[PDB]
Amino acid sequence: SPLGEEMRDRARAHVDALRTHLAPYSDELRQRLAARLEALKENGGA
Repeated sequence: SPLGEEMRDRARAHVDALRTHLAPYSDELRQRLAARLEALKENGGA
């Protein structure tokens, strides 16, 4: 994938199809990701 932006367009509307599945998934995993993200930055015992 050095530069191929032809195929992306093929599957551009299919990405719409894809969201419809994971409609109810957005707000379930993120606070779980907000624990390791803690290690990276700060906030949590200096």
